[PDB]
Amino acid sequence: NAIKYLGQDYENLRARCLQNGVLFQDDAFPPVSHSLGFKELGPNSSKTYGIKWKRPTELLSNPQFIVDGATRTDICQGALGDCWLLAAIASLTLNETILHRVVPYGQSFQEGYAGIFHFQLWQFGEWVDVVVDDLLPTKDGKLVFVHSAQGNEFWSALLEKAYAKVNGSYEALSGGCTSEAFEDFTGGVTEWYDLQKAPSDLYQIILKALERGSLLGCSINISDIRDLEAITFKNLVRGHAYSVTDAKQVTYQGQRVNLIRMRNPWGEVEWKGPWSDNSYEWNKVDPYEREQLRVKMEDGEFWMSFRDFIREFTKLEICNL
Ligand SMILES: [Ca+2]
Ligand SMILES: [Ca+2]
Repeated sequence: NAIKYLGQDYENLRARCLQNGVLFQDDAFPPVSHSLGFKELGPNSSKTYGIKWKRPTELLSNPQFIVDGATRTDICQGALGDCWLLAAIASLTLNETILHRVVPYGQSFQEGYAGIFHFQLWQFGEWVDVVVDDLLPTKDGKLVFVHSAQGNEFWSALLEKAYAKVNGSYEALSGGCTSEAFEDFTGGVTEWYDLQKAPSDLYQIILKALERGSLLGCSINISDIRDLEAITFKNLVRGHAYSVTDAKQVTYQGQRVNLIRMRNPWGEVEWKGPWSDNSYEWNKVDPYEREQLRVKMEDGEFWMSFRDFIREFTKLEICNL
């Protein structure tokens, strides 16, 4: 159904490992120092001290590939600057067709387990099947890189590992563009919008894009490297990729106001201005709209008015199907 990346056939390798009663060891990505990195995640980096590569079966008694669906809450960034990738994975979960292309069925830690997992990505104008063993970087029994809000869920950790494999190391994923990951999941071309010169119908473009299941992301541009990952006063993170997850209207002070929802791939650190989780604006909207849209939780997800969105964020990335 897809091209076998590096000649590695999932079905055949899984069958050979299951029948012989052995766990898969990926010869294309060894569980070593080079696979972590060379500088930021190099052997001399403090972030790598004490890292041990362990399979999820060694971490807890009941490891699961997917728990309560493969959703955006399953994407919580670790000790790596791969927000671009993670923002893309979070956006990917909002479209069932794209999610089920990238993450194949029948993968688990119970029946059919052989220490091997696979994902499908778009590479060189075609879908490719990438395999990985389940040895993941851990420190004191906890995942160092991406993890789920659900402690025993490992799909997102394994997808990020597949990306690290394709790119050579986990560090090769530090610093990038959301656009590339969007393209790796759809085979489309991402369009950039300058929010300082935003077209008059941008909200309508966003609404139609989200309804079709397109992948959307946003960020605040930086001029220098020292202001990278810097926090704004209203708690937004600069030079950091966010996933745009919804766009809905609410009745506020007798008028229908345009709102937009985004998610920080850290799974925490949210906007604290108007329309934020604990903001007073929600008290003035009717009970139903309040209960359907607002979720008071430190989950990385929040709402902003479209007026504030275009004043704060500087770039919007939309990848259509
Ligand atoms: Ca989940
Ligand atoms: Ca929230």
